[PDB]
Amino acid sequence: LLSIFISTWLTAAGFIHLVENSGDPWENFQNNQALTYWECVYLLMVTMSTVGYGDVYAKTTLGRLFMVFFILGGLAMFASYVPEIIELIGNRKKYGGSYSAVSGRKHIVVCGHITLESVSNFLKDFLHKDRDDVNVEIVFLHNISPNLELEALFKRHFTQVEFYQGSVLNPHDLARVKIESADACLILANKYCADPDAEDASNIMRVISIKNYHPKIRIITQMLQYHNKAHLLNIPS
Amino acid sequence: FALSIGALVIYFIDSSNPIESCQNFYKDFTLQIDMAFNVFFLLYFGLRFIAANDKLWFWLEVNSVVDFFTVPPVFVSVYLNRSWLGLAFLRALRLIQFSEILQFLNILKTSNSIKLVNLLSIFISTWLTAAGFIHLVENSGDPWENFQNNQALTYWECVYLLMVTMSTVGYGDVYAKTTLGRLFMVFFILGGLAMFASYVPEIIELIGNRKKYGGSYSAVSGRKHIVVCGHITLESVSNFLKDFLHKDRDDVNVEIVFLHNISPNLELEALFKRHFTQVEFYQGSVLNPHDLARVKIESADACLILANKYCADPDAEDASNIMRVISIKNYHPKIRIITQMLQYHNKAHLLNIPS
Amino acid sequence: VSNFLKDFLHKDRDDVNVEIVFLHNISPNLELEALFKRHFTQVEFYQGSVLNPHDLARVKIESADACLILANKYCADPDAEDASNIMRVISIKNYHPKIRIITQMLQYHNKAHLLNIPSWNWKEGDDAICLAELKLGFIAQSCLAQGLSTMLANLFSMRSFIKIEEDTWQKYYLEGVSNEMYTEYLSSAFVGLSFPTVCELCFVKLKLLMIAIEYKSANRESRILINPGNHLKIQEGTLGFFIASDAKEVKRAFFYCKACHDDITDPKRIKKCGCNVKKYDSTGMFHWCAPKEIEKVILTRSEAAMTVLSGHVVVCIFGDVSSALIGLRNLVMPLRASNFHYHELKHIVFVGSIEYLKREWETLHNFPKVSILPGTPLSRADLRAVNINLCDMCVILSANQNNIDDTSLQDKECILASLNIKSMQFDDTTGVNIPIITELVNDTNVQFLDQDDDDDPDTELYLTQPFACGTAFAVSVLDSLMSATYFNDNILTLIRTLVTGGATPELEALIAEENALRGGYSTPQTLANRDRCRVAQLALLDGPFADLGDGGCYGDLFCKALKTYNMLCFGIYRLRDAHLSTPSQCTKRYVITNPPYEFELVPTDLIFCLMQFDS
Ligand SMILES: CC(C)CCC[C@@H](C)[C@H]1CC[C@H]2[C@@H]3CC=C4C[C@@H](O)CC[C@]4(C)[C@H]3CC[C@]12C
Ligand SMILES: CC(C)CCC[C@@H](C)[C@H]1CC[C@H]2[C@@H]3CC=C4C[C@@H](O)CC[C@]4(C)[C@H]3CC[C@]12C
Ligand SMILES: [K+]
Ligand SMILES: [K+]
Ligand SMILES: [K+]
Ligand SMILES: [K+]
Ligand SMILES: [K+]
Repeated sequence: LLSIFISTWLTAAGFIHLVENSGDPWENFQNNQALTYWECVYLLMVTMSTVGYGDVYAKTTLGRLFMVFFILGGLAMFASYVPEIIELIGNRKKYGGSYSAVSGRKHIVVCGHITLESVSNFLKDFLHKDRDDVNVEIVFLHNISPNLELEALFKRHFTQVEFYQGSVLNPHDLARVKIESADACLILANKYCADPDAEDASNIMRVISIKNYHPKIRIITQMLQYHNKAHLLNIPS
Repeated sequence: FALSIGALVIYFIDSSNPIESCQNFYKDFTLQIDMAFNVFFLLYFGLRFIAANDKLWFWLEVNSVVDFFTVPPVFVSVYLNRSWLGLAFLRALRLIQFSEILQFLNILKTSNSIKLVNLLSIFISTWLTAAGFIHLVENSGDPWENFQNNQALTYWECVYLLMVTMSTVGYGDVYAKTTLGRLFMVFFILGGLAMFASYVPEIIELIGNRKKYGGSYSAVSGRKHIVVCGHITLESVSNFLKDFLHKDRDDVNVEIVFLHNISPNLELEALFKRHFTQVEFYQGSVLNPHDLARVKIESADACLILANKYCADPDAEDASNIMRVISIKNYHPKIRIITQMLQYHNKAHLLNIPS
Repeated sequence: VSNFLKDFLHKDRDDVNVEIVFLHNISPNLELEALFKRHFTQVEFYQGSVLNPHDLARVKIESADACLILANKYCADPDAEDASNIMRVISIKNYHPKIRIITQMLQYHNKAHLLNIPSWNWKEGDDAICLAELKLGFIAQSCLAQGLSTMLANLFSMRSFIKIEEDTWQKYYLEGVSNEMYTEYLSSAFVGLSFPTVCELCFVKLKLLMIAIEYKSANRESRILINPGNHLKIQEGTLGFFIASDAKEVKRAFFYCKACHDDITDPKRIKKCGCNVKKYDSTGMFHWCAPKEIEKVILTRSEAAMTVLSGHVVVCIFGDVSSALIGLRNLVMPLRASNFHYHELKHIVFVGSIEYLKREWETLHNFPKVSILPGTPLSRADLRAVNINLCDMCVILSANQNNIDDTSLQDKECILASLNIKSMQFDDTTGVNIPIITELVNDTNVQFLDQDDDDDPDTELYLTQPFACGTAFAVSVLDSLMSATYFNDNILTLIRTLVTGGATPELEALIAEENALRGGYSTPQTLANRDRCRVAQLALLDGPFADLGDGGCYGDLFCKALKTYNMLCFGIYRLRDAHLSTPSQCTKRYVITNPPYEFELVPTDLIFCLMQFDS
């Protein structure tokens, strides 16, 4: 794209330079304008950005005709190439990247069923005004992008709460949120599910993944059914 | 329409003359030709008028009003033996019907091309008539100042001025100096911006939605290709490409062409872009022989059919894969096929195909 | 829409100045938009509902020539779709009672509701095309004589003629596809003459094949008579149905006069210058038996193996306990017509899920010889237990008319079933010679049923070997019938009276009243009503026409059959590899509709004919 833009710019400038310096053929070449090539490059750039200073312009009839056609063609080509410009701009990631480990600042990784109500209750109790000053940050990890209410809640606590899109079962995402240096991992559960046993198995598998990545981390999990917690004794870590 | 074009050319020639001058009708035959054109237009107007269901709505038709401002000036000119430039540029509006003429001549058939020709014709006609208005006003001068504000602008310089203005460039080398000229330029800027804003949706529609995975595979000489179809998702394609395109694998000049009627998502698009030098994708169905011809299945080395391992009914998936095999062998019976089968009892159906 | 526009806006169709306006409250997708843009000079679309009178006023329904209502063939509940279409008919007739309406009906029992609308005038052109009834009647008549469905479909569909110079079968076949069906008023010179005499005169002199007439009486309404015997005489102003290549030549039947046209033999020179036990049902037109429970017809595999079935019909069904009903009665009613003797009736064996068949047995338990083999059509054991190698016809039907992610995949079952039967081996030798009819949702799949073919993939439906041989039935041809119904309303009536087996409106009313077939004691009136004509095929190997079939002309056979046995021959079912000098083992045959007088015969030919009933 850059090469085609530069090439058409340079060739249009050269053509305008030739036409302007040559003069009108039917008037015995008495309409010549002493324009250098680079002044014509400057003229083309000023025209195609729709600025139009008017300090330099084409005076010959052929020069003006070709400037009109160049304006038409340039607008048409830009309109045609807009979709490629949008594609190259693309869709910027919003919740990518990795957590930055601030020295002297512990962080807690929160995962599981992350929605408005559970996060709101946990943040309401955790970040209390009467709570003693604790230098602990909270990092949420979840592979469903937050909605408007969750985004507003995160923006309200933007100085202490970060969010990232990823899966706990993926070790790359675990490395992204610096789980190897987290003080603790807190796993929330979906209290409103068709099958509590499936949710319990999913949470136990998340515990297995986290303890596989780093066996020394502290984990606090939510369990729905009582008989499912015995599975946690089957994990050696 | 041809006579309208001729009258427009007559106006173009006449614009290079003083805007009001005495002349003899019998001395120059160009004025006679214009008179014949105008009386033909009057006859056509009368023919339309005598066969009009509604008088008022026909009276407000753009053809009627453009004929109203053309032939009475030429009548007064031939009666007074003196010609004034007038509003002849309005004849350019007769170019709007140009697309319809082409249709009668059966030159245009598709609807999109007809709409494009209509849009180009309306743009050109309004450009030319606005330039004509500006030229007339600028050369005439202000009426209340005894026409002492005349600016010697040719018609084509006014066309250039309109083009430079409407692209929002504005060199300032040529501009309107009279009061009426500046007023008309302000109104023209307002109207042009409004019309462009109104016509943006049609511009987007004519640009349309460009196909992303259409077209046909190009057969590179000396380069075999393998056609892969079936259940194409991230995991199956990732595993197959991981084993097939191994770094330690011996150098093989084989390309891979995927054919699938569901467009890929972001992960598949990224995976295809990573292997863009050896992997191509196309949108289509194996059961459609046109899509089979698109991917050049008649010259493929082999066809590989992947199965959806994760389905409610394995027998339905097996039947679908067997039917895909039937379609491929119907198109080209000599191609080699490697398929994935879910259930063991379903593969006996493959013995029912003689190919 | 694609099928309807393909048949309606045919290039070979005569110039008609008719525009088409679609009204639908779902916006079209990209493919429909492209199709509309392709026909933008003749097709318009509007968003609205038929049930809204404002939308009806928008499309100028008060000045429309006709309203055509298409049905969703692929729905969970056919009865809901039928009720919706009937309500649309009610709305349209409420807005304008004088408009002509042609509607599509899914189930047969739902069309009686159309008689409850006072504005519904059947005599003025209002018609309902029942998809299930017509399709299963076509299949049943093809069971009686294979290839009849192809002949009928080519007889009312516009087909472009292609000239073939090489000696192939497509040449002989493409000759007949040109034929069409017309209706004309017989000339006053034909009054007082028997039907065979007029038919022979039309065939020899005017080169027209007259199939049926419309007989009027004071006691009853007008009734279509298919090839009546010599006892009947032509009355005044009787409509006749002709099969002809050109529409202009049909007028010769109306302008014929013996004074100045009998001397001339050339049809081109003809001008307009005149000069104790219940065995049948209440109406006596169908075989009837006392109702029996489903337990008395279910056969186990061993029990079906013990009995020997030969010359029977095997209906393989891909049913389900939740799938939509297909109305199997419309398949069994034509096969149980009263014009067949009891010993000529073909045993019917249904192979499929018993859960589906229990829902259909309520309308099938009054017919004499019907058996059930619970199982699946895809098992070779069940097909061997039912003697599939000795059946007269195998009919593969798919009840699972539910929508699938891919439209073509809807035919995944039946095709495999066909490919199973063609691959079986038998010993006293292969399944390729077993006659099979398969319904097909997609036309593009028709070439999947045959492998011994050289058809290129862009071959049209009517030129493929499975279609030309009658071994495949495509439902899309019914979508053409509606268009053929618009230009002529008698075509549908003739097709119904030729295909369904003779369902009189009195029987329609009785079935509407009771939703069942009622038996009745035999009376001379019913026994007289029994005498009709039936579709049959004849071989020239050892019949009375054996000598004439060895190189003779078709016209001599036609004249001799019509003069002697009152038999109406209207087509040749000809072995595909008959024009080749080298011998072949292929038993496939194709359809030649209405061959000319000078057409040559070969001993390996079958003749379509209309048999009279005799006792
Ligand atoms: C695709 C491209 C290359 C084709 C376009 C033709 C171009 C290159 C031609 C056509 C007419 C030509 C002009 C005609 C007359 C003259 C006068 C003389 O002093 C030479 C240069 C000049 C000013 C020419 C420059 C080049 C030119 C504009
Ligand atoms: C729909 C359109 C046609 C109607 C608009 C009216 C236009 C055509 C009228 C209204 C005012 C008029 C102007 C009024 C005064 C003069 C001064 C004199 O030298 C004649 C031309 C000129 C400059 C006129 C040109 C035509 C004009 C602009
Ligand atoms: K600008
Ligand atoms: K400017
Ligand atoms: K500017
Ligand atoms: K400026
Ligand atoms: K036909």
